[PDB]
Amino acid sequence: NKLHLRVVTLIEHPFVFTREVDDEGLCPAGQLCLDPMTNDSSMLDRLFSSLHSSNDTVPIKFKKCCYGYCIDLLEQLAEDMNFDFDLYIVGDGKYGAWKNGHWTGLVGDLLSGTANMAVTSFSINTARSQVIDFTSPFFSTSLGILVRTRGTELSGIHDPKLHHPSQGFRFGTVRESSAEDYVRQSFPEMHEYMRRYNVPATPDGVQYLKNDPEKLDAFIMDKALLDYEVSIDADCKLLTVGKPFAIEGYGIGLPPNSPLTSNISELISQYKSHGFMDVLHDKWYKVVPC
Repeated sequence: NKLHLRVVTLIEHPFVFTREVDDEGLCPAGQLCLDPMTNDSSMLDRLFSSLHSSNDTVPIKFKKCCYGYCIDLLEQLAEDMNFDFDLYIVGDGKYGAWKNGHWTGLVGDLLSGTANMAVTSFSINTARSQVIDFTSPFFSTSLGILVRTRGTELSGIHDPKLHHPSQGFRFGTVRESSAEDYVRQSFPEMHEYMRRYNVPATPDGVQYLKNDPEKLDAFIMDKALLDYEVSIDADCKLLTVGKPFAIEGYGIGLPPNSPLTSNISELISQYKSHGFMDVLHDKWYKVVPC
């Protein structure tokens, strides 16, 4: 009667966060997940088998507690579709792209049968959709540009400051991000310019902007993520600038022609129409005074 799934995720605030497990090895207010840095389904199998057994030998460093907007969404889908799940963090930290004759990241794990579903801030695009299923989007956003107060001002992606940058203007994105993919296709000169300034992960871009003085002048990523960073910055020193560009949607990813896809899209429609997605938004995007 009750199905068991393995779900893969990717840490991206405020959709998915991790904190450490408690003294008991438990996750109050979170979901136990593993962070084993592997794309090997046989390794994941043996780790989860050990985790559920009377002889749990899983390295304690692999155990984390996942929480966030998408974890709340996953819990609701699990209730409504009557499944429980194992949760792990994608080993390479990537959403997925075609590299060296294969798909990386979440895409790769879906195609190889290593995960049943991918739940995070997963940007739907044509390339990925040719090989995996996406549900209807549970979140709609766009690209944006994060800057420092009294620093760089931009009208948006078509500002001359970005297209023929002043020498030494430092702007970048996370390598292999949705922003990188957009700029590569739309503005090849800008894509090459940014290579010098791109960073390994979202927290790096944010931290570099928060440095006094800043180590980066502008950071291009999904606005949903950047607005979250602005909302929590204690000093109100960050802001997003410019008009929205590169409309994006987040969907749940499944293997191609999955029998789950239509069921999840229907539930997402209901959650939207009956106010649940608004509840999650208000929960994770709190207004906190400067």
